[PDB]
Amino acid sequence: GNPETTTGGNALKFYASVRLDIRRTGAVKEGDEVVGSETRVKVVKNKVSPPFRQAEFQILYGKGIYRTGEII
DNA sequence: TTTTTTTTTTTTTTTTTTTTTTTTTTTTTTTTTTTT
Repeated sequence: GNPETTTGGNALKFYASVRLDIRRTGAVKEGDEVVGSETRVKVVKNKVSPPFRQAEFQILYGKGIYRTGEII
């Protein structure tokens, strides 16, 4: 299976109406220096719509999440 | 024959019903082969 396991007991995954799984895949670079990181959010549970609808996006330091980058 | 008159005091306990929680990695090992 998957060795990784969250902390804080397992009384929270029953009540949690929706659980995300955020991971950092790559880093965005302006030539040589890094400005942001490539995040990959995966919905591992959901009580309001089908689960496992993993969605990827890029977040820039200071400027926040890159809404425009993913809209295009 | 007539002719009623006045209450007094507490004694005793009886029985338990129910579980609720995980949490943490740890470690490298060993070369092979001259070619003209």
